[PDB]
Amino acid sequence: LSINERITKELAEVEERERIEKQLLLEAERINEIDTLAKAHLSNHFNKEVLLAKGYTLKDIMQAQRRELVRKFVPIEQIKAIAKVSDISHIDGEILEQLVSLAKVNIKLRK
Amino acid sequence: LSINERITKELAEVEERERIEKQLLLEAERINEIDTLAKAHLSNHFNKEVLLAKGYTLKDIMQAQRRELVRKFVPIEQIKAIAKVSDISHIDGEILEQLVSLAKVNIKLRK
Amino acid sequence: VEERERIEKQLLLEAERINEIDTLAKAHLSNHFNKEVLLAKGYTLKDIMQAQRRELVRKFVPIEQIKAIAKVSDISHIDGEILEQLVSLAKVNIKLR
Amino acid sequence: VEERERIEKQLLLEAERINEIDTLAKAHLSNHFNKEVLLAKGYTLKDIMQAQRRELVRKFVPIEQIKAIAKVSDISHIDGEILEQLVSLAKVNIKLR
Repeated sequence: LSINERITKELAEVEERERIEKQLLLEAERINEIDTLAKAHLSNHFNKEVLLAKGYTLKDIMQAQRRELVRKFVPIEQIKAIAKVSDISHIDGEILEQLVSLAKVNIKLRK
Repeated sequence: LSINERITKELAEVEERERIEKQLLLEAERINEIDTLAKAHLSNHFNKEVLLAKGYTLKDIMQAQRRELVRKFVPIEQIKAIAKVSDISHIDGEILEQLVSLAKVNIKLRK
Repeated sequence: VEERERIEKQLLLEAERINEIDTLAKAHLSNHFNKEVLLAKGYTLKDIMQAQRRELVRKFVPIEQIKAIAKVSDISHIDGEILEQLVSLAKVNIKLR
Repeated sequence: VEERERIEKQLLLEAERINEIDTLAKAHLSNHFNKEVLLAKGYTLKDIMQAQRRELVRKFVPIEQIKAIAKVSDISHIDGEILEQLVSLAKVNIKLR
């Protein structure tokens, strides 16, 4: 193959590694945000240490903290406007992200 | 074989060697120009050191530098006009020489 | 007769090209290079068209591109595919103008 | 025709080598050994290149390397693979310089 094939391959590999690095930074920021939210707005019983002792995955801890934050801040008048039902006992993901963004807005306006 | 045949054969041989010498000097100037262009207008990522280490022909290195310079300087409309196509990955040659001449004109007017 | 039909197709193509060149040249260059006055001065149709094309190049395409892409500063004898490239570059220049 | 293609490839290779030698020699040795003035003095291209290589050796490669590696103090008649070794050592010397 001519060198232009690597003129795109060499750049593609570097860009892929850069995107992976950016993803790692994003995950680190997400962990930091979850830690800050759990420390500031949620009880000590929902700490990562005690949850891990009870034996829950890190992603499970993050989604549980997010769910508790949503129930605490976002009222049902928005939970049933986004998730369309009040409780989110088994619900997490994109609606959970929208709801935690709404909860961040809620705490910002509460302060 | 007469004396005049000897003269014309000797003169033809001498002129052929002189033309080969001029071709060597022309390729010399081409390599020098590509080195200067790569150092001045393109990133160190596309250096002859790494590109030679990648097991690619020097002519391929030259044309890769030329294509990158054309994309950097020559506008896409000018590429689509002169080269009749947007993609430059298969336009190495005399059309590429015209494109890099246009790129040299572009950088001269840019300065 | 389809040979003559295709000949007429090519005739239409070159006539449309000539018409477009004349229409843009009248509004861009001058009235001195009008087809009627050039014919009165005694130039064939192809000579008129190539002269108008060269004037279009001299108006839009810059001299550096003339002496680099076309390899000669004088467009007086460069006619051909190089002239086609020059008029294409002139079209790009007037488009961006 | 691929035989002539490979001949042209070798021509390109030696031309690039001549390029590199001349460019470094101009900035390292002197302007007196420029290709134009040497040609005016009447030296063939290969003679010019080998003389420039020998001057590069005499500038970078020290005399002890000359008299032991090349087995002779004088680089006047050592040309060949030994001259290639000497110029590679000279390139190493200028790299470390």
